[PDB]
Amino acid sequence: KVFGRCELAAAMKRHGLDNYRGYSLGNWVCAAKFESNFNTQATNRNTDGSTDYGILQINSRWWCNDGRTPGSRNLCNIPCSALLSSDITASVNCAKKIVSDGNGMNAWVAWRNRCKGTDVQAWIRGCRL
Ligand SMILES: [Cl-]
Ligand SMILES: [Cl-]
Ligand code: NA
Repeated sequence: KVFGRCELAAAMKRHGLDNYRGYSLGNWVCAAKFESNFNTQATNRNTDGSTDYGILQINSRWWCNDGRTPGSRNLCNIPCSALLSSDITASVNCAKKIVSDGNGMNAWVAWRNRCKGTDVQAWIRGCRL
């Protein structure tokens, strides 16, 4: 599923991401835009052989099982395929764990490089939230 901007903002808000660990909704929307372009089916193979899955490009090294990332963990206790669903519940539940891991949203390199310090509120401009 390719979400609309305000559509994804509303889903993230409903799932309690708005100001989760002090990160405003625009941070989460910006992160999803540059990780997946709002596409739930996005996948990216990393150099280390792990894969990034779903709207927030959650990685198989620590967070989900794809059965092909040797020495990996499954800390969100989900198949990585669950992160590709049109329903973002699993992606959000797992992102809440990731962002609690101690580095906040710096865990998303695309958030650090493209969202951090910017006018993230622009990402929810115009939305009926
Ligand atoms: Cl957009
Ligand atoms: Cl594990
Ligand atoms: Na894994």
